[PDB]
Amino acid sequence: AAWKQVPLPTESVLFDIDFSQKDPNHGWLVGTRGLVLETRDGGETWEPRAFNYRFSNVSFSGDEAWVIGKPPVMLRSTDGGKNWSRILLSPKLPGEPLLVTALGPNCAEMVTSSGAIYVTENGGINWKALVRETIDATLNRTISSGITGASYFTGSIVSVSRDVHGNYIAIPSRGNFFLTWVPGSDFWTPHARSTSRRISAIGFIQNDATKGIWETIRGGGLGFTKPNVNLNSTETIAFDMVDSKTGGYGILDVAFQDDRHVWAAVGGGSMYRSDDGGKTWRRDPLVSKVGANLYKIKFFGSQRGFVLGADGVLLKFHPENV
Repeated sequence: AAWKQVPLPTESVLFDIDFSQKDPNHGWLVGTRGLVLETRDGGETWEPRAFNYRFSNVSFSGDEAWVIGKPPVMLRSTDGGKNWSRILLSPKLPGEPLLVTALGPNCAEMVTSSGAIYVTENGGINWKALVRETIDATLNRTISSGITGASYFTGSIVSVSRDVHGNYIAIPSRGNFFLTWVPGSDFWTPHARSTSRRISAIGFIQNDATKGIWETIRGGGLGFTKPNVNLNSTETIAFDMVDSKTGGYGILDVAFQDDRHVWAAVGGGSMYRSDDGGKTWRRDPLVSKVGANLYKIKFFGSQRGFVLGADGVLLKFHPENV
């Protein structure tokens, strides 16, 4: 039994979990309706805590942690969690905070619904922007069959993740294409999708763009790219499509434990598995419960893993059993 559920005292839906670098068993998890829980035994026991909003993510560097939420709210602690400090955000910052990533002492990068990317180096006081050009400024500049032919661009992005070398990947609200940003470039680079249908989710293979990109198509599609893709090249990135075997249910997130073992969360409350890269897929029947929803998978090395779901469902990864 390779996953198994950690019970908790809340009915809120879990959104993110991260662990301190100084004590790798010390970690925090965030959710809806002001949900914040603390761990010091590696995600086996949790106890509620306070600094109420929807908390989107948490991110550690050293012992410094950053949290953001909706409506726009940010907090950090440099104590592992002893004491947290509110951080005011500007109304001319476009969109609302979508992804924070802890970079080091007093350093963090924020990505907003608008696609804007900001770094602070003084613990939240100042935010210097990283991307000169807004996405719709570049979308008004593309000829590669982006949204500018099919749909009009609702100006927000979805499913944004950061690479191990600081590359970003994201998707427009309506899935018509996807977007990437590598450090130093003045704009996101838009890429045409490889499907009939539209894209639902996207990310990097074990958090490294040098191993490729995965995508989830609506109605259960799934594909991966060859390693070493130039995310600045406008020459359409080709995905190799795979038979997810999910039925009509859509994939919600994909996560690699290593090169060969892959896991996926599916709309039916199910959990799918691959042990040959992402090439052939199975549906793990002893971990899938119907009713409870599964939204997100996150590994911390190949021997720590969690799955976050609605109604306070959290599953902890058990390498004994794969």
